[PDB]
Amino acid sequence: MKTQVAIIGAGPSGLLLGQLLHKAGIDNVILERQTPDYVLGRIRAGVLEQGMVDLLREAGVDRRMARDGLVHEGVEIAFAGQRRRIDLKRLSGGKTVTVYGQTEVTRDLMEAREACGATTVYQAAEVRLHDLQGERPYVTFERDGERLRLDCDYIAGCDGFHGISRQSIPAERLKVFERVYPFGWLGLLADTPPVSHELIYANHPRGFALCSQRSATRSRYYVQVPLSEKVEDWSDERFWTELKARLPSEVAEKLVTGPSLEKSIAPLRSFVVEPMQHGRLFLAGDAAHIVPPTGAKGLNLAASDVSTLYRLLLKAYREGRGELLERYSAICLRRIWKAERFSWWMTSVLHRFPDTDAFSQRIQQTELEYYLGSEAGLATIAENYVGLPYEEIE
Amino acid sequence: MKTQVAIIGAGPSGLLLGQLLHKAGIDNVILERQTPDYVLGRIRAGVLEQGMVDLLREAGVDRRMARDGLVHEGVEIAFAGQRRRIDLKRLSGGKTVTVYGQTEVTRDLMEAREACGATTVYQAAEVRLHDLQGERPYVTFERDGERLRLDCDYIAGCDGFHGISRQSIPAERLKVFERVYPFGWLGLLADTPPVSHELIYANHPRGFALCSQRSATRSRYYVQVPLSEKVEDWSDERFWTELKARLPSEVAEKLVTGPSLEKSIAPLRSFVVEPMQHGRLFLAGDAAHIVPPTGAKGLNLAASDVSTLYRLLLKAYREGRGELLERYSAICLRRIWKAERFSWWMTSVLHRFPDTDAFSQRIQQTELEYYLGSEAGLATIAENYVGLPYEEIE
Ligand SMILES: Cc1cc2nc3c(=O)[nH]c(=O)nc-3n(C[C@H](O)[C@H](O)[C@H](O)COP(=O)(O)OP(=O)(O)OC[C@H]3O[C@@H](n4cnc5c(N)ncnc54)[C@H](O)[C@@H]3O)c2cc1C
Ligand SMILES: Cc1cc2nc3c(=O)[nH]c(=O)nc-3n(C[C@H](O)[C@H](O)[C@H](O)COP(=O)(O)OP(=O)(O)OC[C@H]3O[C@@H](n4cnc5c(N)ncnc54)[C@H](O)[C@@H]3O)c2cc1C
Ligand SMILES: O=C(O)c1ccc(O)cc1O
Ligand SMILES: O=C(O)c1ccc(O)cc1O
Ligand SMILES: [Br-]
Ligand SMILES: [Br-]
Ligand SMILES: [Br-]
Ligand SMILES: [Br-]
Repeated sequence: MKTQVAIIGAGPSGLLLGQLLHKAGIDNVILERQTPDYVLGRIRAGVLEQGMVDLLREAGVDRRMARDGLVHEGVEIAFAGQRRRIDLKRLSGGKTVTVYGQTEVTRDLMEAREACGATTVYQAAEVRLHDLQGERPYVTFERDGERLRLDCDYIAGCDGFHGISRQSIPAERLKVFERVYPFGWLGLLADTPPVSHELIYANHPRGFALCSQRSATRSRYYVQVPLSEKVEDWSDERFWTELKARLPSEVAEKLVTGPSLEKSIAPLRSFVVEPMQHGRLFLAGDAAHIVPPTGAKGLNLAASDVSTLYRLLLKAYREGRGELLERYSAICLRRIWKAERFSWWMTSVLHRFPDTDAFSQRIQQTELEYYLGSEAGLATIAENYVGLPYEEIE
Repeated sequence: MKTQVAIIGAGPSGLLLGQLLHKAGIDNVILERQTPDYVLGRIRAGVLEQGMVDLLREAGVDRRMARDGLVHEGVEIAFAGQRRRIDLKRLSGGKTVTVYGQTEVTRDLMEAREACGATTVYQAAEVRLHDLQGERPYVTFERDGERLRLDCDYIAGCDGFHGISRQSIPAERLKVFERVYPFGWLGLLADTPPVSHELIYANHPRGFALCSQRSATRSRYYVQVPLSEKVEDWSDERFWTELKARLPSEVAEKLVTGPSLEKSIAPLRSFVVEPMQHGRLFLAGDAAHIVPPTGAKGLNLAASDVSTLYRLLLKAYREGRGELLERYSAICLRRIWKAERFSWWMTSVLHRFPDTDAFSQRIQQTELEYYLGSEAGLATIAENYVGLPYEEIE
C-alpha cells in the first residue's frame, strides 16, 4: 500500500491537513484508531479564530459554518460583582472570533473527505512508525487482525496527546515543558438558549465559571472543579446550583437550565515539546502541545501547525523545495509559545488557586482591574484573543 | 509645644508634605530620629515621574532639579542578547520621567525648609504617639534627655518601613499583604560617565543587572544578588566583572569603570497595609507600603500619598471639610495596588528565580518577547512606567 503523506489520526488536525493536501493534488492516507462515531462523539472546543475560519474556507469546507456559526465581536469578564466587556473588534483592528463547535468542524471535514474519495482507515489498530530517518519511512497497522504496511514519503503525527507519534521520537532528541494545574473544568452541554449573546468568563471566590454556547438553542457551561471530583458526583442540579452561585445575579436570574446532553471533566495542562519533528515525521496539534482551555487556543494552534505544514509540503512537492521542511518547528514554536503564554496568563487571573497567600489574591484582582480598565491593557487581551498573525514563511 | 500637623520623619515624604503645608499656611513640625547628615547620606532612588516633578514645582522646590535633572524619553530592556527600547514619550502620549537622585531632592527640600524657618527637630529620640482617636492627639519625644510633649490636630506618619507610626495602630485594625523575594540588589555608585544615555534593565542567565545614572559624570549600577551575600564579599573589581558579564558585549565594551563612592545591598520586598490611617494618624510612603525597586515606584508612591494627604488637609483647614479625610486610604490604595502590580510584574520578568522549572523559564522569556514586540504590550509598560494618573478627589 502506498501514498505520499501518511496521516496518523482523524481529529480536526489530521482531517484538515488531509483535506488541504488532497485539494492541492498530494495523496494522503489517514489512519484512525477509533470508529467515526467515537470521534464524532467528542464535545470539546467552540471558539474559532479568523485564521482558522479562513483555512476552512481554503479547504472548501465552509458552507455549513458560514451558515450556522456565530460571529462574536466581544467577550465579557466578570470579577468582583462587575461585568467588563472587551470589544474584540474595536480593540484588535476589526478581527472577530467565530463560535462553531469542534464536533461540527470534524463532521464537515469527514463528509468532505468521504465525498472526494480520499483514503481513511478507521479501526487502524496498533499503528507503528518505522524508518523515520530514511528516505522511505513506512507505517504498519492491523485492520481486523492482519498486519498491513503503508509506504509513504512523510508522516504527519496528528494523533493527539496520547498518540503514538510523539512516542516514536527518541526521548533524547526531545525537550519537554510542562505545568499541571491543580484543577479541572467540569463542562455541561444543554439544549437551552445561552444566557448571553456573548461569552462570559467569570472569576468568583468559589472558582471559575464560563458561560458559552453552540447555537441559539444549545449552550455549554463550565465550572472550575478540583482534581478529586468525579463526574458521577455532579448531578445536573448540583451543577446549575453551582453555576448560578458563581455568576453575577442579573445573569443568574435569566439562566434557563435543563438536563445535560453531555457532562465531563477535563483537567488543565500546559505542554510543549521542542523540536516538533524528527526525520520524516512532523507533529501537529495536541500531539505536540497542550494549552489549558482558558484562552481557547488548542484547536486554533492545531490549525496553524497544519496551515504551516501544508504550505511547506506544497513547496516540497510542487516546487522541489524539500529543504524548507526543516523550518517547520522554528516557525510553529514561535506562535505556540505566545499562545501558551496567553493561555497561562488567562488561566492564572480567572481561576482560584488552592494555597494562595493574601498578597497574590490582591495582585490577581489588580491584574484584572488594570487590564480591564486600560485601553492598552484591553488591547493586549483582544489581539491575543482574536489570534496573533500567522507567519507566512520564506 | 503646639502645632497643627505633626510629621514623623524627615525623608522625602515628611519634608515634601511639610513644605506643601507650609506654603499653604498650615503649621507643621517635623520630628526626625537621625541627624541631617545621616539622612543626607542615603543613596537610593533616581527616577521621578511627571507627577512627582510637578509636586516639586508646586512646593517651589524645583530650581536645581530643572537645571540638573535629566529628562529621559525611553528605557532599554536587554534579554537574550538583544536590546529593545521602549519609547516612553511616544507610547504614553508624551510623558517622560526625570532622573534626579533622591539625595538631591532631600537636600533641596531640607534647604527650602531651613530658609522658610519651619520647625524641624532632629535627634528626636523615643518618639511616641498618644490619643490617636481623641480630638487632640499628641506626640512625646526626647531631645537630649528631657521628655517634651507636642500637641497637634493630626499626625502624619512619614517614618518609613521601620517607623513608629505603623506600629502605633492596633494590629487588629490592620490587614497586611507581603511577599519577600529570594534576592536583593547590590548597588554601586561611581564617579564615571554612564554607559548609556538611557537606562538599561537586563535579564541575563546569571541574574538581573541595571545600568542607571545620576548625572553626566555619575553612575549607578545594580546586579541581582542572593540574600546570603555580604557587601564586604564584593570588591569593586568583583562587581565590575559581574556587571560586564551580565550585559550585552557592545555595552560592556564601552563601560568606564572606577572605584565606588557607595556600595550596598537592598533586599526586594512587596508590602501593603490597609487601611492607611487610624483616627488622627495617616501613614504615607514606606510607612504604609514597600515595592521592589524594579519599577522605580517607591519614592513615586510616597509623592502621591503626600499629594493626596496635603489636598485633603487643605480642604479640612481652609474649607472646614474635615470629613473628606476619611477617604485618604481608599484614594491612595487604588494607585498603590496598581503600582504594586506593575512592580511585581517587572520584577518577575527581569530577575532569575532560584527553583524555576523549564516551563516557567520559557514563559518568562515569552512574556518579554510578547510585551516588547507588541504595540499594545509596549504601551502597557510605558503608561505604567511614566506613572498612571493621580486621582483628583471629590
Ligand atoms: C479530552 C479533551 C478535552 C478537551 N476539551 C477542550 C475544551 O473544552 N475546550 C477547548 O477549548 N479545548 C479542549 N480540548 C482541546 C482541543 O479539542 C484540541 O486541541 C483539538 O481536538 C486538537 O485536535 P487534534 O487533531 O490535534 O487532536 P484530537 O482531536 O485529539 O485527535 C487526535 C486523533 O488521533 C487518534 N489517535 C490517537 N492515538 C492513535 C493511534 N495510536 N493511532 C491512530 N490514531 C490515533 C485519536 O483517536 C483522535 O481521533 C480538549 C482536548 C482533550 C484531549
Ligand atoms: C534601605 C533602602 C534602600 C532603598 N533603595 C532603593 C533603591 O535603590 N531604589 C529605589 O528605587 N528605591 C529604593 N528605596 C525606596 C525609596 O527610597 C523610598 O520609597 C523613599 O525613601 C520613601 O520615603 P519616605 O519618606 O517614605 O521614607 P524614608 O526615606 O525611609 O524616610 C523615613 C524617615 O523617618 C525617620 N524615622 C524612622 N523612625 C523614626 C522614628 N521612630 N521617629 C522619628 N523619625 C523616624 C528615618 O530616620 C527616616 O529619615 C529604598 C528604601 C530603603 C529603606
Ligand atoms: O467550549 C467552549 O465553547 C469554550 C469557549 C471558550 C473557551 O475559552 C473554552 C471553551 O471550551
Ligand atoms: O537608582 C536608580 O537610579 C534606579 C533606577 C531605576 C530603577 O528601577 C531603580 C533604581 O533604584
Ligand atoms: Br463541540
Ligand atoms: Br484550548
Ligand atoms: Br540618590
Ligand atoms: Br522603588
